[PDB]
Amino acid sequence: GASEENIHFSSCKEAWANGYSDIHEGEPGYSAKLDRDHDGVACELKN
Ligand SMILES: [Ca+2]
Repeated sequence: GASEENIHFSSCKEAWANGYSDIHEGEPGYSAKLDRDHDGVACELKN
């Protein structure tokens, strides 16, 4: 179970290198701490 555990990425560039894209609520990086525009998605890859 991939629960959130105080995860902190320096940038979405490092998140994408681990396959972390289209992050939803309750996943690591959904917060304003990752998504500069805080639009309720993180490291989005929807074309
Ligand atoms: Ca965004």
